Amino acid sequence: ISPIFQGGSYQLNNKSIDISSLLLDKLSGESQTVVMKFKADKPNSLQALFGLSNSKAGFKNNYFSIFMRDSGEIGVEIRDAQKGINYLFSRPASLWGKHKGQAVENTLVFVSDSKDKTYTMYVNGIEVFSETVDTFLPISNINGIDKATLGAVNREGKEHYLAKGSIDEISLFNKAISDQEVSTIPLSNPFQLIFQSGDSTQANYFRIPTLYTLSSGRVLSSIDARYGGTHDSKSKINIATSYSDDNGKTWSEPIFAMKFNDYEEQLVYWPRDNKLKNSQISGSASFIDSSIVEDKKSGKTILLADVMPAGIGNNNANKADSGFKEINGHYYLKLKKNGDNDFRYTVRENGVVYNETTNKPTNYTINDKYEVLEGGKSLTVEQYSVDFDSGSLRERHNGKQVPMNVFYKDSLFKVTPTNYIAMTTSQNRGESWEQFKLLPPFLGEKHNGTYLCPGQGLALKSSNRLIFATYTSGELTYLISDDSGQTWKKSSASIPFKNATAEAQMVELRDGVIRTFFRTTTGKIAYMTSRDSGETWSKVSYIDGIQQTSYGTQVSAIKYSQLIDGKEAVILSTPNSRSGRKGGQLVVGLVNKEDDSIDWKYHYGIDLPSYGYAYSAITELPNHHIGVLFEKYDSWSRNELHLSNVVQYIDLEINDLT
Ligand SMILES: CC(=O)N[C@@H]1[C@@H](O)[C@@H](F)[C@]2(C(=O)O)O[C@H]1[C@@H]([C@H](O)CO)O2
Repeated sequence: ISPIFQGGSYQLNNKSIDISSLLLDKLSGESQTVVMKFKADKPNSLQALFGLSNSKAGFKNNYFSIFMRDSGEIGVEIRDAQKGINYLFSRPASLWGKHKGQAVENTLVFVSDSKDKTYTMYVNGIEVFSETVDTFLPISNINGIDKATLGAVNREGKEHYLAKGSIDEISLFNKAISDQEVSTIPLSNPFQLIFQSGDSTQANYFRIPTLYTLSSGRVLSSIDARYGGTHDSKSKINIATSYSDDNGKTWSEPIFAMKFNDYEEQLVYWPRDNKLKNSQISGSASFIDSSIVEDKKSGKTILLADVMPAGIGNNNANKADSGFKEINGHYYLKLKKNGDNDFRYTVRENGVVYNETTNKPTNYTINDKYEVLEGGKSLTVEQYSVDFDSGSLRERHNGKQVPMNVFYKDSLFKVTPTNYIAMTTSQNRGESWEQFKLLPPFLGEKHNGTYLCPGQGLALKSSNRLIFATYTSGELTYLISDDSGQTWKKSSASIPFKNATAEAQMVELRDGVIRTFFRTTTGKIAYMTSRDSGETWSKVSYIDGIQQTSYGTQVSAIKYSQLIDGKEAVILSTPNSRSGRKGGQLVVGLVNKEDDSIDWKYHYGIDLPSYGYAYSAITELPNHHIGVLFEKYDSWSRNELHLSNVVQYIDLEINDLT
């Protein structure tokens, strides 16, 4: 179908444009689609892009609007006082503002479907809400509509929600166009998606992106595939990976690096209302916070992540128990059997389940997938699915049997309810991943695991040394391997905050000299330095010139291969804001060879200071461009939970940054 109205190049400069004569007499039937290409790089706090209203005295609550906020939220109002209807649908973090310093043309498609009684909004090719109602209100059927307006809503003769921006194209259709038709509308996106809702992971949500450039030129990414909304563990979360062989232009369909099967992989629309948004999958095992490195000697890619047993997350993990029993300088995974009140078993060499109360081996073994065998025979448990059909979250058996795993709620043998770290490897640069193995405990029997710093590990350029940063109360705990991740030792570095989420990322400034940048509780990013390949560490310093919130955000960091302004360069990615996870920046620092101090010379704003920017990953692509995969929303805010397709990827050149 062709549009009933089509207009373009409207400048919204805090003065509404009347298009009533052009549009109102063309509106007919109860279904409509609005397609709008617009820019707003300096928006007002709250502004309407498009309005249909009754402008008459006494009818201020009879209007339809498409509005946005300077937070990047998009929404509609559909109001008719005579019908007693006041619909307000919206989603935070749905917009782009600027890319490479130029205003972005957002493509908005709003579908008002009378037959299905559903209102659906897409922005930049992403569905941001779809709302079905019992009593449908057609948008041009509001009582006494007499104004069609761009850049405001006329209420009682006055301009409300005045806009700054521009509408480069606007079309309306007297039809609810199909999802397939929507997908054919040309986009002008500054970004691309690597992981997205409906892909092979079947997770509706993603968090904690990583990026790493492999020696072959393949660029690898990992991520938390989060099923139960965007909540951290306890939940169901798998670790997924995807790679690009063409400098980030296209990406492979994701596969899993680490996955559990005690709960079904379900694509679920997690509730965002205040009553239910804290619904949390409570009986599933999960992985969370992954990190990647490449090993030169073996050629293997190595991925670590935290592992959480069923119903466990950082909040309820036993802080006083590693989950391992120490014997002669050997650590063995403890197990508790159905009906016992103690952990009376251990897993020894070749996966043999051993009874500690009698010092006898049992007829149970644990295979390499941490699954339980009896007499070489695989035990199973019944899988769970989740649903909100009852009006609240229900987790219930679904009839499918899956291998019994010691991390599962329903297992005959269960691990200590605490957090662990696991590693897996790939021999084919991320086309497949091995079965994961648990790392041993590093801080003794009676201390829970450290928390892996998501992002990249560090492969020292001049040796086979691999380092993964982790954190715990009062220190960074660097995990060091010189034998392709076969064995690990820790190097502890005290930090002057307790209770910090001290997510740390490292760069090699030069041979054997490592600077680590990390999140703190002070509002400033901190750093420390090693000059002996991670054996020992300096005291902690802080970066001036970048602000974080009190709780802080992950920072990603790389050593750029090329000189900038004749100097060695480090690039940091972080929000720059004292208020929230917003104002994303790449900050370019030039190294002073005299003392290894860094001058933070260039700040590149990823998008508007008010638009969301949280965890991020950065990598130098083989062509010397910079790839950035980042959470484009405030992942701390309790108002921005459970958003789909907000982890996004962009390509930048150094000249863009400087
Ligand atoms: C292991 C783990 O929970 N890791 C978590 C991460 O996956 C994040 F989501 C985050 C966070 O957004 O700050 O950091 C922690 C968590 C919170 O601060 C508790 O540390 O929320």
